[PDB]
Amino acid sequence: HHSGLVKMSHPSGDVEACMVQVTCGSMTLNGLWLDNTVWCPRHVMCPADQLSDPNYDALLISMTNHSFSVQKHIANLRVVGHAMQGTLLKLTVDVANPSTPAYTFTTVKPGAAFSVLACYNGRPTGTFTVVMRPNYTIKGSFLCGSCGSVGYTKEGSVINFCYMHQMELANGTHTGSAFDGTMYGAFMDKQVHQVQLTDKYCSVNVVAWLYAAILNGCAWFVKPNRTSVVSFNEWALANQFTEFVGTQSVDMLAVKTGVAIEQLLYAIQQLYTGFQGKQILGSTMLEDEFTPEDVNMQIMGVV
Amino acid sequence: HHSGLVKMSHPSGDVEACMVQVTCGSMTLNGLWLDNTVWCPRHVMCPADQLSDPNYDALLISMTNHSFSVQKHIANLRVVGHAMQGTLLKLTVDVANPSTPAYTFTTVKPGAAFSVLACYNGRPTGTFTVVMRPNYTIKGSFLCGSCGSVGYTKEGSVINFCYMHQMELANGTHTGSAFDGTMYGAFMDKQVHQVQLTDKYCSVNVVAWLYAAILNGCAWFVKPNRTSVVSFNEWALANQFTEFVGTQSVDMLAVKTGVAIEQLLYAIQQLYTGFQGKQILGSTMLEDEFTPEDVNMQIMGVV
Repeated sequence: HHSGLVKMSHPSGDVEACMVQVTCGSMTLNGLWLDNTVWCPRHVMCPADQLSDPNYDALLISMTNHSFSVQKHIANLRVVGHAMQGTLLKLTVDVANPSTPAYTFTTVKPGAAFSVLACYNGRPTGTFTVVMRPNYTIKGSFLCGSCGSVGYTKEGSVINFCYMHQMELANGTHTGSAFDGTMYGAFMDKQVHQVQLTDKYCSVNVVAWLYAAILNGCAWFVKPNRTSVVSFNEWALANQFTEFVGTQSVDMLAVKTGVAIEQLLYAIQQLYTGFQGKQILGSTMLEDEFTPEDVNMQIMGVV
Repeated sequence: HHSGLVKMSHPSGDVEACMVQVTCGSMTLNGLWLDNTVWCPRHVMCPADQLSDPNYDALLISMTNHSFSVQKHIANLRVVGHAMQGTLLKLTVDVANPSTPAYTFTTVKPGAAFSVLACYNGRPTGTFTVVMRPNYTIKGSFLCGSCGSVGYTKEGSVINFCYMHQMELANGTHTGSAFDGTMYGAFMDKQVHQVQLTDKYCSVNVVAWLYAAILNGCAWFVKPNRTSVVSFNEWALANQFTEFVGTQSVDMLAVKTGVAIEQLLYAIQQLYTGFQGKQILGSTMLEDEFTPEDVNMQIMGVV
């Protein structure tokens, strides 16, 4: 039986119309064009043999407006101002993007899902959805030249930009910047080995998945036994789970299914030790890549 | 270690600009507007209490051009001709879609991947990628009002439309039409319980996944033992696997990794009996949702 759950992305058209190519010297990557501003990773300024431990403040001083070439592929956009904010550049260009959507900047939290538009040379090439991991990486799909690819969520017609791609870590995961220029997590935009926090199971998303299973008639793991949020969270800290924080979206799943959160918190504690040969929605391990919102939207049609 | 593999869709913007709402009586679903033609499922003609065993030929005769209301949401499009081709309608409208992309119609084969633009009331709402299963269903995410949602592949700038959504089967999977109006598989567009062929593991995609694992340093399952294609295919028929047919994309993975297809065919035969507590790219079961092309593109950057 298929759960009706897929990795679903927002339609990407609004964001495709904002993607540009930025070139500075022998470096080329993607930028995001909104109003009269082009956002891009600051390491576009950096020569290759300096990518490890660059001095970006000196690089910035060395640049003029004419150092930066911005091209749209579907136009040259003339740069008329340049600034550095954290790990991003803010380039001011003479033409406002006539396809600028309604947008905000936001910061995405661990366990939360967002859509990524993967781009190369200013050209959108694919889209996918990821969850921000508890160690502030994402399990994405990015190659050389993908920096400046953007992540976003959507509420209504409004695009909430939350991620600009910067780097691949040694374990194959990825990280980037928020649009205030901070990197997610404790990462720096330098090509040096960095410590990676350990990842954890996102407990709220495992709960959501267990509810999706119940909504598909799969409930063998539901017992009357219960674990308090407080008790579960103490356990979580000792077993590489995030602490659980309920939301209105989780509450809706509890109401529709008639199964209490605390019953599924107990179930997780038991399922963690093992599935004993049974499966849940085709899986023999806990799944934390689907959010309560995904389950409410894709299975129940609920906002 | 993360494989660098995600469920990747094409950017959807070209296709979003082709989506419309079609209404006929008290039925509303999505249509695809290309040139002067709007394609949509023929059951838009059907009243609710006739959805099981409708007589579409009579319904068609009963309709005039004015029976059909086509609306774009981002315009009313006046219908000036109507025809039925298999399980689709072809509506001719007075205005050619000025955003019509370069396109073809094609039929997608089992194991092959395509992108879906899920739409409601003519409004694109999400995108995801699926593989056509060996029993001509897809494991999608579709609700009431999603019919007329389209699937497609892309080569260059050319969009190859391959799927228009029609129905959900009892096991939660989905099926639809090709744009010649045939349903995939042996399904009919009637709301009656229908037999479903049994599904099978897509052997070529499991091979691709095993190569992805090797490309990520995970090769404990590779032995010098080998199984011929011919021998494997006899086995496959007895164990709910598709018969394996190699391609240039699989050959490229063999060359890059230095592991022969026949070594991985042997591995599959053994791994099918069990993983014995080991994992492959985080999984304890065979994965057939990634194609040789996905692996070549996402991991190696190869066309």
